[PDB]
Amino acid sequence: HLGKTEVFLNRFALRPLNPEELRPWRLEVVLDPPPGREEVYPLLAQVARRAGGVTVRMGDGLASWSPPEVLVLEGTLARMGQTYAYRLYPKGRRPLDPKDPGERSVLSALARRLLQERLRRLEGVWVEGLAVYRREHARGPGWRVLGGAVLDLWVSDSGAFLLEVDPAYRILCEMSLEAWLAQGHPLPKRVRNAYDRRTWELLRLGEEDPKELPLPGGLSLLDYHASKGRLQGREGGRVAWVADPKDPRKPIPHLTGLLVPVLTLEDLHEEEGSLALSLPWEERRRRTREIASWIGRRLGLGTPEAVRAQAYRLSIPKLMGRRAVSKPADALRVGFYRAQETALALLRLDGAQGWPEFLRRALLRAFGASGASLRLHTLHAHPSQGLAFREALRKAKEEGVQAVLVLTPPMAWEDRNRLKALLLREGLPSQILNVPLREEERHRWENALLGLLAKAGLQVVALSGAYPAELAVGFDAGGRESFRFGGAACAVGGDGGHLLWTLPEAQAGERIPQEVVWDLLEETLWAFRRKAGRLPSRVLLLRDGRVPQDEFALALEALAREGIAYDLVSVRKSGGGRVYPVQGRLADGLYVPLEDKTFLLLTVHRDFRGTPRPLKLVHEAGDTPLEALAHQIFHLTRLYPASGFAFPRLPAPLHLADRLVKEVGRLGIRHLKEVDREKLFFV
DNA sequence: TGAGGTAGTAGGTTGT
DNA sequence: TACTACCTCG
DNA sequence: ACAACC
Ligand SMILES: Cc1cn([C@H]2C[C@H](O)[C@@H](COP(=O)(O)O)O2)c(=O)[nH]c1=O
Ligand SMILES: [Mg+2]
Ligand SMILES: [Mg+2]
Repeated sequence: HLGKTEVFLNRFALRPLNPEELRPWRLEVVLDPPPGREEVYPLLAQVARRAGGVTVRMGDGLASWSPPEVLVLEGTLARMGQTYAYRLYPKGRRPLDPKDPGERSVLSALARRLLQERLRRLEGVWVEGLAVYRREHARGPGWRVLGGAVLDLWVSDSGAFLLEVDPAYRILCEMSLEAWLAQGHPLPKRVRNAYDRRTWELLRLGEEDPKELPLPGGLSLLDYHASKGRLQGREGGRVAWVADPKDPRKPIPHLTGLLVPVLTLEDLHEEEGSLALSLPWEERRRRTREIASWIGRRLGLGTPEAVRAQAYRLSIPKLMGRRAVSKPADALRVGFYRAQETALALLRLDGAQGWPEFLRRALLRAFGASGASLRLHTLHAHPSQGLAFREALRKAKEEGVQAVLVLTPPMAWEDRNRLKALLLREGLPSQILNVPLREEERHRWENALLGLLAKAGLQVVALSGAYPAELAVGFDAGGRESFRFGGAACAVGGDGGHLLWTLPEAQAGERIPQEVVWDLLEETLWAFRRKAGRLPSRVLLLRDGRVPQDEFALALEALAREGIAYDLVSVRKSGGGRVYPVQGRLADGLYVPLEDKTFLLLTVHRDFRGTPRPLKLVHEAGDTPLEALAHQIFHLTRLYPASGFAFPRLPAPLHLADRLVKEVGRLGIRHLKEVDREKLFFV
């Protein structure tokens, strides 16, 4: 490292727990009927809530900061239709030691419920769970935006309250769908009932009368809702054709008077105005302090003391094209890290002629600097020819074309997806560049160029340094359906001079089956074997999010058997809180060790962006020092080739894995058979 | 579809 | 998880 | 149901 510094977390030390709070009441829970296996925990949480006071689940029972006599000790629960009778039996009170982890966990849950409960009786603040919104940040015709904070409250091992505070905004609609449309506002993309929290997707807006509309049951829309007594205080307006978010293939009648639009930033782009909800970190730190003080004051918890942590500045990563670069885009001028002779094709959908002179010039320039030969083909064919177009594609692929650039006006989602999938089935990855295009838009088309090159299989940049792991692979799950795709991507070589993806697998949920984890890993090992002519001495395993229990067990045992060292790191995009400099400036490359095997990592930060959200990492397995892992992950973040001016927050293999399973989730996996693993089709 | 993150808005999974 | 808006271009 | 993540 090149310097240890000091930072604030967005945490605050408050008053010590009083001697009553350290000795909570213990209660035994008795349910009739006794719940089933899968009901016990939700029922325990529910009874902890029905009890009242400040009580939480403790093991099979309850812990409370309220004595039992001021609790609702007897009552009834409803759960999925079934009714349960409950009674709570006082079992004395037992001291909890903050020095001990589990007991501290109980004290912390109690603290959280404390925060919730005291927030509940504030006036007149908009409270939503653990969020509190005081000020009004912005208003408008039928809409307003509130400003406040998301909060949390737990217990330190020294026995004091720790308050986490992070400024937050909240968008609220005040008028119904009918009233909303009565202001010249366009149709919102989403909407919810007024009687419950269920939401819909708003499509058309029919003109059929609600008192003469055949509802799948006999009665009409209008008196169907009137029977439920929904439009008594309300008033049904027009007919709105909504659709289920999980079943959009079945339009449904509804009443504009019984709907309330759910407002997003693209429902307020009309007003434009300003609505910048990102905060400069100085302002966010200020708001954090102010809010922390307010909360500590109104809740009788004392004056906040901003907590401090020792941070370490990490070595600057050394990015390489043919020469050293500061950004991946500079490889276009200097040359790529590695380049074979390549053949790119051009597909024009704007009816215009061949290659734009400046794109051609830039490509020739970059390949000249790389000392590699270039072939610019032009696709003289159009998708509206039908299968003949596919024939054209096949001929292009046979002549050595590796990827094609598609110049087109903005395409609709479906047409974009369909075109890319089609090109994929003929083994051709595609880069789209939108066709109102001027040479002055160099960021857009240099990035398009970079993506194009990554898709042809080139490595535009690489890292220079000594790293513990010679192979780094990321795992993620993606897809917007009942099922998901679990996928892996990798950087092979200490330099990261080879980026590969592997064929994903369909899976029920977020957890990736052990066999699948291993198989993807074996594919990446095989990539390494094929490039280096040996097995890697050490691999860095990067999981997006939490690592489900034993998910990597089989793969880790397999690695052990082959004599390959490993590190498993959980990389969490949220839950890391915030970090602020005690000193002057806030820079990235920041490494903040907290617990053992778990640390924070500020990978990316631009001042014109808001406040950075540091990654939270847990070293789940392996014996590599935290500092080395942080070092390599931080540098790997700089290895991504398809973003020429801004580095991703995630290490390249995870970013890649993510875009891979996202794209497979969109297009489907059926198109990927003839696409080379070296070609990053999904960037 | 230019890319990135920070913001927001919906939704989900894992697991006690 | 995945969407859009904002702003700018290590 | 809630948790700490996606
Ligand atoms: C009763 C009924 C309602 N609906 C639609 C119209 C209602 O506005 C919408 C919402 O009803 P709900 O929220 O009470 O479940 O369901 C049908 O499509 N068919 C039916 O048979
Ligand atoms: Mg994920
Ligand atoms: Mg792309």
